[PDB]
Amino acid sequence: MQLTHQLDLFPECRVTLLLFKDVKNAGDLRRKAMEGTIDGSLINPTVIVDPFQILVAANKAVHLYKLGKMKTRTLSTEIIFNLSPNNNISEALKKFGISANDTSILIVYIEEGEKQINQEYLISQVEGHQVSLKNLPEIMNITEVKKIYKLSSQEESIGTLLDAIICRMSTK
Amino acid sequence: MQLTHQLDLFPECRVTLLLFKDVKNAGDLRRKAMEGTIDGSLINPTVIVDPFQILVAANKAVHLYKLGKMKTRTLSTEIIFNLSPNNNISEALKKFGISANDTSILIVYIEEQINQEYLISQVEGHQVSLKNLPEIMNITEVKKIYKLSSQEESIGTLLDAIICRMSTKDVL
Repeated sequence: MQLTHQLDLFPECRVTLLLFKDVKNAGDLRRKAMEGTIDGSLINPTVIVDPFQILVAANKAVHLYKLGKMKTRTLSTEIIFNLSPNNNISEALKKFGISANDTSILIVYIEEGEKQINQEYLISQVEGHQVSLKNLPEIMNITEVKKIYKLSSQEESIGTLLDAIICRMSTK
Repeated sequence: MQLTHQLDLFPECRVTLLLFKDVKNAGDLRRKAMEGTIDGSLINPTVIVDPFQILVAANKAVHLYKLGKMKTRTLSTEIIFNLSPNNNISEALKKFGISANDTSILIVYIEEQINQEYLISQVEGHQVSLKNLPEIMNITEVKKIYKLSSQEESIGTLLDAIICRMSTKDVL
């Protein structure tokens, strides 16, 4: 059900994605994310075409973190911001973070060294139903994605799609 | 003249671009580059549509250099490698680096402090301004290497497509 990925550039870093459906407490999760009583980055899964898009965002996040050149104040926000087409942080977090009105949530987190996330506890904090990440394509909304990244109606493979999105995430 | 820029996340670093036309000793400047008796990345100017292209490649290289994560042996090679959309190192230096029978050369170098009027005296040719780059740049070559639509678009538009080609390379 979890998706786990060892960063090839930063081997000691592993990134985990967890997906939840039927979420009855998005309102509180958002507050916990905003007073930091919750691990990970809470990401609106409606606008994430493939976990691959999150892995690029996280890879860049870790990179600026290791350089000490994050554009945002923390690793968790930096992941979310990297998803955005543009330089507004306060708009980026609004659009790609969760809102109280989401019923589906994607959480993303990174571990290296001694710092290990209590996954079992994180899961228990979501009043929802954890689903496999293979479920993303039906929770995902292709019109929103295309709107947000200013993309062409002309349908394409997730691969072509991903390169267009990755490009809009690099140039902002 | 010369053009110079601050690096994105390291304002204490400068990229300098020097353009040269009517170069006689390209063959030797290439031998010396290797050897390391000349500073900088020696670059094919016929495939550069805008300095910005160089800036992206230099940023990207320095951000790996500062961690010792470069794909190539050295910073000068890394910059040239970053210009190519493909992974093969040796193929990227061949298209983007200089060859024995070139008569135009672009030198690119970073400081955090290289002189310069000796560097100029390395090149057995005339130093012209960078505004001069559009008139050497082989447009049908650019299209073949970056694989762009044939149908004629703006330098601005072509540049974006070029920035995307570089931006989708190795991402993970």
